[PDB]
Amino acid sequence: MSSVQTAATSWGTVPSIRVYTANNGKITERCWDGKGWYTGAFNEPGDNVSVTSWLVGSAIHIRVYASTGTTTTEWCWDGNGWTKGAYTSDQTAATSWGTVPSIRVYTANNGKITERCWDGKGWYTGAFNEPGDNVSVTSWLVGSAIHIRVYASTGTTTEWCWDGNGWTKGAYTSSTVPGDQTAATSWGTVPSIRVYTANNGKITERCWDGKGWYTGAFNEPGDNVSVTSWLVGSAIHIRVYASTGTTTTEWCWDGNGWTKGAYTAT
Ligand SMILES: CO[C@@H]1O[C@@H](C)[C@@H](O)[C@@H](O)[C@@H]1O
Ligand SMILES: CO[C@@H]1O[C@@H](C)[C@@H](O)[C@@H](O)[C@@H]1O
Ligand SMILES: CO[C@@H]1O[C@@H](C)[C@@H](O)[C@@H](O)[C@@H]1O
Ligand SMILES: CO[C@@H]1O[C@@H](C)[C@@H](O)[C@@H](O)[C@@H]1O
Ligand SMILES: CO[C@@H]1O[C@@H](C)[C@@H](O)[C@@H](O)[C@@H]1O
Ligand SMILES: CO[C@@H]1O[C@@H](C)[C@@H](O)[C@@H](O)[C@@H]1O
Repeated sequence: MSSVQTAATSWGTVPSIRVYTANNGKITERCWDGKGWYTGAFNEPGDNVSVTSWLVGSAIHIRVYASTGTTTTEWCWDGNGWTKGAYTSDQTAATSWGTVPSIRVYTANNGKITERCWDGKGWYTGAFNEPGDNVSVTSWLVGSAIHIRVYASTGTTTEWCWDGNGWTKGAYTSSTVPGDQTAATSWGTVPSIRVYTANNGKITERCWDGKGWYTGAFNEPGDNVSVTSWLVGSAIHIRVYASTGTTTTEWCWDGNGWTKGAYTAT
């Protein structure tokens, strides 16, 4: 493959970060807990990976969706070892909210994106069905109400929007190429959204802050992209993991331009 494929999540304000990399059929994990990157416990087969996580109090819960073929296995971290989850259904994208939690997993397969849903009481097939060869997702809560944005790429990236009772076509536009791969993050209540697109070896960034999409400052090489972000008070921090070949570079936004991070594969 022209590059490894990554997925990233983060929690708290330290923060802790976990980056999962699929390389030649194996997924491994690099970890940050404030004091240097290190190799994590996670090791499972897969050509494709997505991740979501949530806190209950101080306890992290992580779900990693590892795909080989149309067989996607969910791996669970709930404080004591990676365990096999109940998910059944590929390129995937995952999001979660609340503390139950609710999870949504989107799978692009043979040009179609479909959705699997967990609301505490088993997996079911969701209402979402849209064309796409590649999918990314982000979501946010506004009080009790969930908002989901799915970025479906075919031939053009279309944004699909859930805001309480149905999927609607969003205002997102970009300049894309066939085969493009995206990653998305969001923060606050407006919200702000950032969508990163890898198009023929270049990653660019489209931005929403409440009143239209604009082209962001991020511009770095890569065939594959993942992203995570966290707030410290009102200040956003973003980490973008850009891969070309087996080289993954972390790019950092901490309020004052994009800078190179300490991330290594080691
Ligand atoms: C303490 O263990 C580390 O952190 C956990 C939350 C997991 O990411 C695990 O794979 C890693 O080795
Ligand atoms: C309690 O069940 C476990 O956690 C849920 C949040 C889901 O990830 C499910 O597939 C997994 O088996
Ligand atoms: C209530 O409907 C379910 O949850 C929503 C948040 C969406 O994920 C929808 O596609 C799904 O069927
Ligand atoms: C209000 O506008 C809708 O929600 C925003 C958060 C964006 O996702 C935008 O593209 C979409 O049309
Ligand atoms: C104000 O600048 C915009 O927002 C920042 C949080 C970054 O996403 C940057 O690339 C973008 O152009
Ligand atoms: C302070 O260190 C910077 O931020 C951390 C949260 C990590 O993303 C690290 O790789 C980066 O160099």
